[PDB]
Amino acid sequence: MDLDSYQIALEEVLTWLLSAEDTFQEQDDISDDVEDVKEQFATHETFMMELSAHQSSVGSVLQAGNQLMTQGTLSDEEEFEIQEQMTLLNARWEALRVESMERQSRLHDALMELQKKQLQQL
Ligand SMILES: [Mg+2]
Repeated sequence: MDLDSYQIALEEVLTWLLSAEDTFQEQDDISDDVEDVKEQFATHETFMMELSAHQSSVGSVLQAGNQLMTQGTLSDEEEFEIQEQMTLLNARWEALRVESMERQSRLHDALMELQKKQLQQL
């Protein structure tokens, strides 16, 4: 019942996370040209908006797993399954969050740098 609904919500999250990881992995290196950097930067900001919008769902699933585990109604096998799912979900969410943020910093700095290199050639 609450096991079932946790499992449906975990599948929704993980389906979306696997693809967001793949998309992240497939974004190209930061381009040396300011018009290409604009588009990479613009693409990644939209991605960061996507991450943010999914953050409560990740936390919501992690909270549901935690409640199922503390409440005591589940088998030992199911608990080992849930604990491993929560541990890995949390590590994947966090890896993607850190790497995406680093990517955002680099694109921000690249775009500001390339723009200002245009400006000082007035
Ligand atoms: Mg943002």
